[PDB]
Amino acid sequence: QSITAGQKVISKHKNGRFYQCEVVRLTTETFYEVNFDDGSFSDNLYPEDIVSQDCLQFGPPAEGEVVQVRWTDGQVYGAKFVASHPIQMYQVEFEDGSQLVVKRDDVYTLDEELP
Repeated sequence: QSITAGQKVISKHKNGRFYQCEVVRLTTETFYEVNFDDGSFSDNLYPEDIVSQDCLQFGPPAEGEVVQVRWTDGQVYGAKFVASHPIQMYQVEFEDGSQLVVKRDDVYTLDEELP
């Protein structure tokens, strides 16, 4: 059930197909959740996407605090900080040398059926 570093596993390569790969490191990804001024919700912002303050250096903003965020479209939107949640993830390396940082549910042991 538990996946550890150095373990050979099976996961989807960037080309979309499953291949054996090796977990080279267990990382911790911190995602920010915010409510945009129009009411829409985002649950996967990175600390760096907050452009109204420097979260990478001083931590997440306070609950409900007003912030500006740089969205995936390169634009800046006003919003309110909701919460922060660190997620344990897996950095995997395939035979060709490419790597990906994936979630637990995207990793499989050699003995289990796919998908």
